[PDB]
Amino acid sequence: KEIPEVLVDPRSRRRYVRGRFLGKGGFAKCFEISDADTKEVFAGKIVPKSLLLKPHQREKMSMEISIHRSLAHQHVVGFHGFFEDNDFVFVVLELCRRRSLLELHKRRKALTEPEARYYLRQIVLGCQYLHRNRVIHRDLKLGNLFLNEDLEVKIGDFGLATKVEYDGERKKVLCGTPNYIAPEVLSKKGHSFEVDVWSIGCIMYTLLVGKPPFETSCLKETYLRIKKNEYSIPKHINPVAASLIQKMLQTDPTARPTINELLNDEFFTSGYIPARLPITCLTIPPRFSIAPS
Ligand SMILES: C=C[C@@]1(F)CN(C2CCCC2)c2nc(Nc3ccc(C(=O)NN4CCN(C)CC4)cc3OC)ncc2N(C)C1=O
Ligand SMILES: [Zn+2]
Repeated sequence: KEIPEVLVDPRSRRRYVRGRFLGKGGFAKCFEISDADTKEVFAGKIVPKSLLLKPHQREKMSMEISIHRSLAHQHVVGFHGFFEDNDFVFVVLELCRRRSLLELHKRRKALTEPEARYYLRQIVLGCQYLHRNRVIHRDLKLGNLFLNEDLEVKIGDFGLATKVEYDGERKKVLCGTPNYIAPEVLSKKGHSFEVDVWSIGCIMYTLLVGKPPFETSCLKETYLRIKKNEYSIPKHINPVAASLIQKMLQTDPTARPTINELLNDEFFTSGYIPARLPITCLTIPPRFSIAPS
């Protein structure tokens, strides 16, 4: 059951030449795809219906599209359309040519504090937007924070995202395995937006420390630690940073900052936030000199 060389959308009359394989995110296989008219290049997410035999699995795809199609923001992955044939579902997404913060972290490990500020601010801005529109992402991790050509963060993968339908709603269920799973999810006693503030907490730790907050050999031993709040921040981490991590990584959901509180935190306001990063920042730690030589 092989994927077409050209992807034709009969409704919009659009044709996409299937370009080079990018990798296999989940059930989906991802390719650079180019529109035949505009020549505009996109990221195609192609999932075979043979893996969507069950309504439950079909419904998760549908919801992902439902949620992601309704979003437009600078730090959210552009959703440009979807369509299907008898064998596949095709989703046309914003190509993010510098991959994700995961690939950056693999190369650089711990970032400089300004780099963290730069990225975390964009992670927070997109996540503020989701929350404003009642969307919880629920799997914010380095692999889901994509980078465009200018190293701007674009929040992607809405396969666990859920829409809050009514004020004060606690989601009882999360069908999936998020990377930075909040303790209220692991305890299985309800959760809302504060789940995303947890993950951002873990992302900040990881960006600054160079490894995740609760990491172990065993995945269940890690879950043990998240419940128990078993983690510690190295001494070389600056107090203002370490304070904000501690605020975000509280077992109590109600005790964490809201998404609209974060950028007013001392970490952002009393520290240097680059306007932009150079592409060398993918490879080499930037020093942020005041002038060249
Ligand atoms: C459908 C898009 C996708 F679903 C998935 N991702 C990634 C996650 C893993 C699969 C693609 C996106 N990626 C990309 N771009 C790229 C991913 C991987 C490689 C790249 O260099 N790939 N290499 C990996 C090593 N291989 C041996 C060669 C290909 C190169 C990329 O851009 C040129 N843009 C957007 C997305 N988004 C937002 C999505 O939602
Ligand atoms: Zn399920």
